[PDB]
Amino acid sequence: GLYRKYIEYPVLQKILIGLILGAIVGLILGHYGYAHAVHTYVKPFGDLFVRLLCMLVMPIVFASLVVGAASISPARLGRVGVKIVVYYLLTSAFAVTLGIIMARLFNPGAGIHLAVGGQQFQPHQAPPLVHILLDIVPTNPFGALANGQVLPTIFFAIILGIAITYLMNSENEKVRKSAETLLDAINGLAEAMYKIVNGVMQYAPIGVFALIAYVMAEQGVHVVGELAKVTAAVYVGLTLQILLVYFVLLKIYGIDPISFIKHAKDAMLTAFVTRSSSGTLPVTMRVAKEMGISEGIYSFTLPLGATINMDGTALYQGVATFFIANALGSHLTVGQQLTIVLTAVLASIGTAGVPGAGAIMLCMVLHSVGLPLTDPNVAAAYAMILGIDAILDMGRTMVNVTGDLTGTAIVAKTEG
Amino acid sequence: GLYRKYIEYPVLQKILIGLILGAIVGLILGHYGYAHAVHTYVKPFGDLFVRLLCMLVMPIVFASLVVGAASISPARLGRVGVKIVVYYLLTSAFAVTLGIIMARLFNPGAGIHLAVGGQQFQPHQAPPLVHILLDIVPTNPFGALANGQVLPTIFFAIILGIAITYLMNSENEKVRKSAETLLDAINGLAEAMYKIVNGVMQYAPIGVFALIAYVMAEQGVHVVGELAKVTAAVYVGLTLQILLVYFVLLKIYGIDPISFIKHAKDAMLTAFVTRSSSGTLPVTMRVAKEMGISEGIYSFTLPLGATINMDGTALYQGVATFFIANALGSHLTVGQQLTIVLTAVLASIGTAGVPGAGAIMLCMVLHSVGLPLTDPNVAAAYAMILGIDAILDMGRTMVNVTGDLTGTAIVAKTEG
Amino acid sequence: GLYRKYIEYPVLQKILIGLILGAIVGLILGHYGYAHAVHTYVKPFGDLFVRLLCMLVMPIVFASLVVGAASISPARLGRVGVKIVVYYLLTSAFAVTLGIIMARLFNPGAGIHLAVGGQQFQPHQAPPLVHILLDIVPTNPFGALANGQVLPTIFFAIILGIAITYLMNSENEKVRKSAETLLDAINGLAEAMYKIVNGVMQYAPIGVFALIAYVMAEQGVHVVGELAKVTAAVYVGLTLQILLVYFVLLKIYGIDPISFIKHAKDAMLTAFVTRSSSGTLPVTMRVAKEMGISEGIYSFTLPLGATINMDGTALYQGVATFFIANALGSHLTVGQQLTIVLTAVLASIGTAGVPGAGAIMLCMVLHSVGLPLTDPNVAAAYAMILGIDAILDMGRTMVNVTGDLTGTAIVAKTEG
Ligand SMILES: N[C@H](C(=O)O)[C@H](OCc1ccccc1)C(=O)O
Ligand SMILES: N[C@H](C(=O)O)[C@H](OCc1ccccc1)C(=O)O
Ligand SMILES: N[C@H](C(=O)O)[C@H](OCc1ccccc1)C(=O)O
Repeated sequence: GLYRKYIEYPVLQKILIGLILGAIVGLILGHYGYAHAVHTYVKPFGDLFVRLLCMLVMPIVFASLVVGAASISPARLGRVGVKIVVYYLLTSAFAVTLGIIMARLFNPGAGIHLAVGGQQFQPHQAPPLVHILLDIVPTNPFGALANGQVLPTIFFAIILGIAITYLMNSENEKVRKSAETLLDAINGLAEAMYKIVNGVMQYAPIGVFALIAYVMAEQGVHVVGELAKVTAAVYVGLTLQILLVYFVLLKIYGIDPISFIKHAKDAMLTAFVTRSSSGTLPVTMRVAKEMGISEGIYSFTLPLGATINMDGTALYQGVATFFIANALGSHLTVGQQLTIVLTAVLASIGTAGVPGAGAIMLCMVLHSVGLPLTDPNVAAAYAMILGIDAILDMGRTMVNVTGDLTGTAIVAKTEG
Repeated sequence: GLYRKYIEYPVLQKILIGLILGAIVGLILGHYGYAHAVHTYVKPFGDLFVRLLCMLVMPIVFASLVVGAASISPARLGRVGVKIVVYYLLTSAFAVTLGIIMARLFNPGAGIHLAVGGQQFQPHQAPPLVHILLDIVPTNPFGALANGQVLPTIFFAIILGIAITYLMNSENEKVRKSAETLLDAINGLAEAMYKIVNGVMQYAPIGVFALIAYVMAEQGVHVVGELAKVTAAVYVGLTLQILLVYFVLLKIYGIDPISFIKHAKDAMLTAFVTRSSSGTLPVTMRVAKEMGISEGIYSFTLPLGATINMDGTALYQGVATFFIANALGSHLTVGQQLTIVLTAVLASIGTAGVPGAGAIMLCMVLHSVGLPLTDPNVAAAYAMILGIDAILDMGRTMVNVTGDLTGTAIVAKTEG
Repeated sequence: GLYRKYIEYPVLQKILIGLILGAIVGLILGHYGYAHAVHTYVKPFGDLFVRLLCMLVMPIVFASLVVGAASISPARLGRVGVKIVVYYLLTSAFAVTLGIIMARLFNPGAGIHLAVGGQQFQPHQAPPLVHILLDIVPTNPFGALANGQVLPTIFFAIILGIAITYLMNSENEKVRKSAETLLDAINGLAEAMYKIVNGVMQYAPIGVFALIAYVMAEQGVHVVGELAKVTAAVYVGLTLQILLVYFVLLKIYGIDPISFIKHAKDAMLTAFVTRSSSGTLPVTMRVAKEMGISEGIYSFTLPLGATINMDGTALYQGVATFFIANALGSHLTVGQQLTIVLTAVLASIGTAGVPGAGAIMLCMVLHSVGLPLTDPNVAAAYAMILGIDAILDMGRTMVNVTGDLTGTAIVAKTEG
């Protein structure tokens, strides 16, 4: 039973084994001058992995933001809801700004030049500011859904979800059942896409093996230092995010951070091992139960925080969208970084935590900046940043779960 | 509480105030030579209003015509249903023909030449008649839904709704629950789009202010006379529609029109004040109760007439699609006017009455004629016709409610 | 009552009458040199028929394969399910291979050259093998759904259906109701498309009359011999399919074929007369009851076999996609025939049997080979193969029902 041996084996150790064997086989076949053979016989598996993730980008955008804007809408929110939603959004924006800062303080992907076709990627000239601020609103929702265009789909999905929740509180019965049926169908589409991404991340060791094999064979030993710089920038940014943001917010609101980080050890460690937010929700509820938090103020925010409070994933956005920019020669302008901040805050507003979906949110961010996955240079830089996704997901899920308990404790010790 | 002051204030007086202040500020800044400044600092708000309405065009088309063809279908209709549906369609066609006649008898938008880019809008050459009569049927329903193409979406939506009602009367159970689930999801999409257009028409005073400010600053005082000609043509056409059509039909069918128009005073006046058809449905039912109409012959037609019997909105189509044509230098050919008649009859077959959706049906009509909102001349002429939408909606809702009671009385006094 | 006379008249005799009168009127108007008049005054009706079928292609693909992959998925299958699903797929593949063989052994559509615009259809050059094997997976599911692209829609629909069934077996309640709501909405879309194709095949006599009239007037008497060669190739292939495949499989598994083909006479004959698979399901259940088949092993496979076991329809695919290739001068390469095998196996995985849907599966096959219905030569060859669809559907439904009882008997006499 080779198939039942392969699936029952755990995912994280499998991707780590595929990554290590991919680096070894890629460097060995790159020393022997076998780069074109390993290219034409190995690289299509990683291309299939990249194409499966790019397939799963857009329905996750539409359905997840409809459901999440249906879970965040001002039609059904109290004081605790607004009080923690403004905290979650204002923390995600400062986390992606810290990701920009930590990508500027290091140099992820410098030195290497990824002109794979013989020409560098030249960025198309930016429109005026009012043209992009008007082109956020789509002319056609099916049109903006039918070819790329992450930001108009984001706007239309948020507006449609807020309208669905305003529809579910009317005196009529037929429109209430109709809005409930539409919201349940879109929620089923979102959860079906999450089951497909669970299957794709089950396939993911072979794709990581192929991508890292081709990358180590073509670029050489010179790329593992820049990947180590990427890992160092991400983990230093996450540690400084935890320290600065959560510790200063807890000391302003009067909660001692050492006892908090002692009590949150289980909720951090099971998110480090099992790289999921929805899978660590009973452990997070147990940690919030053993802290002194009231029942109706932790039994509402933690299922909301497992959906709308990706704090480390936005820092990974801010580091990775600058690594992919610096690994192509170009650089992002001021006015293209606020697009990263907007499309890293509004993307993590409905996505439930499944392992390996930051690789989908990365294409969501890149498709709105001007670095699309159709050009051959971004498809190589995204491969280089996708090959080390498993050693970053364990980092960017722990702070994603830590921010939930931080916001729950801050909202708890300002009302009672 | 500036926001709760702004929303709780009524909509119609707000749009009238924004229109008057927009005309005043536009003429004053046009006398001082400040046209480029008011352009680049004011016109994007009206562009955002136009882009929100153009966003809301196409899902209203698909979902509203699926629901309305599900409410008009020959699978579930008696004698009264066919007897009033053929009346409603044959009255809407003659109303849009009277709109064409009243646009020809006046001259809406003559004299002005809207070459904003330095070139006039040249119409693309028409295909043969059998090419457009075959291109009514789409090759791809998702394809015709994904880029414009109002008439193929209209055809596919009507066919899908008739198929849904033929599906809901079968002996099986699974396909009955499946058709009910699909129809309820599409109905929820339609009502969600109507809640979005209620929000957009709540935003609408700032957009009307910006559009009329830019229009009075660029074109000058010479455009308010043509807008007055448009209002005069619309209201003369609506008054002659009421008089000729309803009075001669009531005198042929033997009902005295003076006592009818005395009894229908509440249903006319509350539709003039509150510019809605669904909002005046209990008042219309009360007026039909105080007329001598049988219970099962007024308790069926008035919720149907509030959906499929827009008689004044089609006259506004027939006047406005000729105003936008005459304000660009071109003229509509015979064979392009039957497209206006078809896309003004089939558009008002599922749309429930919400205030300010004639501006969406106008883009529905214009996108099928050859005057799309992407070219810069039609986006200015549509702005000029959109800035005075509030002083036309009160006119074109009163006859829209009057035709309901007229058809109810005609169908009542031919059976009992 | 001309309309109620026309609809209540049976469909098959109506299409046969339209075919015979179309051939007669086409040959008579072709002898008098009246080809351009019968073209410009008759051919648009057949073009409307072709456009209605091309409209109904793509939603049947998406919805039918979502439902059929939801009915074939490995999440809910026993030993009997896998045992008969691998039989059905391995029989459909050998049936379409026998269709390729029977199209090679005859010469369907040779001699005639269909350069209607003055130029022959030149095939676009094929990409490498790994490019098409990677382009099976879409980059955008709404994108691949929005312009043609049958194979990416097929892949995404099968993956989404398997994910829906894996979603309907979880411990949560909200995601179970959500997956059930999404699957029921897609099933309602599929059954609505089947009701539309029932209406289009009700219209079909006028379209068959127009297509055969234009074909006999333009090409002449020389095309009825090649159409007779097509009918002979299809029926010889179906008879050899029955004989070889079913008789050798029944003699290997130890069931006497003469008593089987004596008992299956009702289920063959009512499928020959009423050309449907879902309409002959009680007769097929009655035949399996009068054979010696256990209750839980014939009450599961025959509603599955009426959906996923089109054996003669795949042979009609294999003959017709080579007739349309040979009637244009070009020829299909090895590597374009495995596309026919794949898109003739995976297409008949969710489609319930309705009369005249092989004309839709033919466009499904042709749109993935490189013979699209937009070029004017394939739109004439598809007309020539569509005009004789009624005298082929009776053949390709009988073996479609016979394979159900064959697989049921084979699966029955290997377990008990
Ligand atoms: N690890 C994070 C989590 O599960 O919470 C992260 O969350 C998924 C996610 C977060 C934001 C946007 C899309 C998808 C991931 O797994 O990539
Ligand atoms: N005033 C009319 C009404 O509400 O009945 C009119 O009706 C909305 C309508 C009518 C026809 C097509 C689309 C939308 C409008 O408000 O613009
Ligand atoms: N005659 C066959 C049947 O009904 O079983 C055949 O089945 C329909 C079908 C079969 C395969 C793919 C699509 C549609 C047809 O009618 O064309």
